[PDB]
Amino acid sequence: MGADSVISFAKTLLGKPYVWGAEGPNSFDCSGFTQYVMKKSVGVSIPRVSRDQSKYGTYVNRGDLRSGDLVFFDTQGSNNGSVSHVGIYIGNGDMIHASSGSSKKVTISNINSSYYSSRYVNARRVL
Repeated sequence: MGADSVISFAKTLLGKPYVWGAEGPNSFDCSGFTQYVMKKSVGVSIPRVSRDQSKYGTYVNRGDLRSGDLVFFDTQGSNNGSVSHVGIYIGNGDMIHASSGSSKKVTISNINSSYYSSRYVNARRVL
């Protein structure tokens, strides 16, 4: 019911625009979205950037994801494997996130889709 608060608050922000460096209340980047949602719903403080949120809280295996877990991804091509994206797991593979893809807004995407699945890094439980 921590998780129910996180997810229902996050859904009120659906359609809000992506702006790099923003952390609410009107615009967001992917880690600014997760920070703002966690702080405003249930008063949980997480790190500002995706790579630091990826090192915070309880490690979760991808098969054990629960509503409210943070899910982390890298960037497609030649890289470090460095975490560059984060979403809030909802269930059925779905996450809510501030997508810098084509939609450039808070939206819902599936971590099992061809695009996200290969970029999946790790997950963290902060509730």
